[PDB]
Amino acid sequence: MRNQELARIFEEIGLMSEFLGDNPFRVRAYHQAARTLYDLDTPIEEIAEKGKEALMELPGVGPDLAEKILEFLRTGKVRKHEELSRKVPRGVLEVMEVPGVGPKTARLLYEGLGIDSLEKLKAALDRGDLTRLKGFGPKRAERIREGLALAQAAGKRRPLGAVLSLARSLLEAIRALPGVERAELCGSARRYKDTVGDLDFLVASREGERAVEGFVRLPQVKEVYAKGKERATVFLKNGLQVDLRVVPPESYGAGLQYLTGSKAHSIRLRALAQEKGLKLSEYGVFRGEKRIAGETEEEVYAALGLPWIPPPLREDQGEVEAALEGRLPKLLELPQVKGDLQVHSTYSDGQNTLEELWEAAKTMGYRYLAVTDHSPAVRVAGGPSPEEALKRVGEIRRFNETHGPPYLLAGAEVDIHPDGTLDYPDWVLRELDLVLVSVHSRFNLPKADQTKRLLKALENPFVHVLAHPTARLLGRRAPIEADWEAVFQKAKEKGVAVEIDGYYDRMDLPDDLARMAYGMGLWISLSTDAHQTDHLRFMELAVGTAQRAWIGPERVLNTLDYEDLLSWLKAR
DNA sequence: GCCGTTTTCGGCCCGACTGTTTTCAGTCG
Ligand SMILES: Nc1nc2c(ncn2[C@H]2CC[C@@H](COP(=O)(O)OP(=O)(O)OP(=O)(O)O)O2)c(=O)[nH]1
Ligand SMILES: [Mg+2]
Ligand SMILES: [Mg+2]
Ligand SMILES: [Zn+2]
Repeated sequence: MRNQELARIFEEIGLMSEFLGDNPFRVRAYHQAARTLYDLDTPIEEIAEKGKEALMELPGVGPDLAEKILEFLRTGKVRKHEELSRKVPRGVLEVMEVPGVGPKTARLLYEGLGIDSLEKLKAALDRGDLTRLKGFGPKRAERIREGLALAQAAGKRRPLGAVLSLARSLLEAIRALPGVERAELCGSARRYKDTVGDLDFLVASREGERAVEGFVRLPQVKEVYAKGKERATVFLKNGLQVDLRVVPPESYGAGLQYLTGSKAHSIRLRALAQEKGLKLSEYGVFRGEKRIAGETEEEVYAALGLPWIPPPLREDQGEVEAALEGRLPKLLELPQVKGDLQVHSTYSDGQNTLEELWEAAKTMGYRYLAVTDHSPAVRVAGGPSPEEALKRVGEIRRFNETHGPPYLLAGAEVDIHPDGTLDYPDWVLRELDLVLVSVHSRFNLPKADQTKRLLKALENPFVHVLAHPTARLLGRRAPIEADWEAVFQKAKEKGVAVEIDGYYDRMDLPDDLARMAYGMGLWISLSTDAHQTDHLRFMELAVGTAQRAWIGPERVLNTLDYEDLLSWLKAR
């Protein structure tokens, strides 16, 4: 991938232009193209390999954001970006990333106190300079200090799974606040986006001041950036930004739509409303002053001539077009999943025994659970050897016969060597119920080699699932360089399923690689990669990722019952 | 700079919070 650089490059063209006072809509052309490319997990040049007049087609991208890309790879750099660089100091971009700052304030600060970096800004307030500026007051200076200090505690975006459980605690607390008729977790959290920038809570209330004052009073709250009658922005005792939005109960449905987004999806709907002479806000759909919809989401979407769109689809990735023409995808649902196909145990890196896993699986209402432990490669040991994997399969057999349902499947997560060979001999793989293969080494391999390595792993006829394929770690490590079309092509042809690993720091396949695979007709496997019984609660996230990728119950191994899973497995 | 089951040109989402703004601009979701 190289989206991460080019996402920053347009983001910079937009910001430098925004500083120079450019056409705001041209500015927004870049900002959007920045957001979609960074969110794009399928490598861009793999899509750009066919660009040309078909680059005029991509997503949120037109002809002008193409000849610049024609230029980009032809010459390594876009003149527009370089032209803007000469007019706008590199450090002013950093200053206007500070929440509350923006173009006009960054410019005033530059021409006023010559501030052109965070380091300089930091010095300016500590010294107390901005409280002297002509127009920039002492109150407006405290505003900057807030935003400057509050940008730091909230470091990176956080994986959804890292904050999920906390989010539900806060939700249950907000539902118990006086004045709160009804509350819900919206924003990116509700769309199951693999990472979040904050947590966005909507509240139905008729005494909104009470609820906001009640919300900020929660013990996890550390600071308050902004606080009004209807909304508040706060940061927790751990850095995580949390926003509250209050709306009257009559507009609850329009409030859910508003706070759930995405921005881009929301803008499609409002733009649509304009075509039909209507207005869409948080308060409802309106024809003139007459509110035609608001109480619920269903009827709000109906007001725009649309069926209800599930939150995970709301990324303006074709869900609106598919809603107009009445062909929304049928989506997987959590109760349809009848087991977890990658959990670990005390046999290797897990914290749990078979009894502990079985008990956890039964409690959740699972039909089965695959106990897949690491191959020797994880440590490179010689005893634990391949010999005693048979006794492990034997021990799990007797466990099933004595306990009954749910059933433990004897599995294994087998390392893929740098050449594509597997960490376990074939006779060991032959007698395993579930065989997962995955990469835990040599990530910097060139695209072509990493493809060959993966392809040879798929030629092994005992392989059932290709586990967390990209090998990424959210915040720690990028995806491996690989031609994923060829890899999914091969896996399909060999009947191997691709894994959506719901473990909080993996979330791999990502939504849009998952949507690609499933679109090609591949089978899918869902797991949590659990090392403690807590982790089994991540199935929700793999499902949500499945949902984001327009994936239904068809060709998903977890929706099969115990018997049908074994058939599928026993028939290689 | 994108973009068209009412458009290939003329628009481009809508409203809350903050500050020194006496009538609204800046920045944000
Ligand atoms: N109409 C409209 N809605 C917006 C705009 N910006 C944000 N929203 C809505 C959509 C989602 C909701 C929360 O905004 P966030 O900034 O939290 O974005 P998010 O979608 O939750 O993602 P993130 O994980 O980055 O927070 O507010 C906008 O410019 N216009
Ligand atoms: Mg959010
Ligand atoms: Mg937010
Ligand atoms: Zn693994």
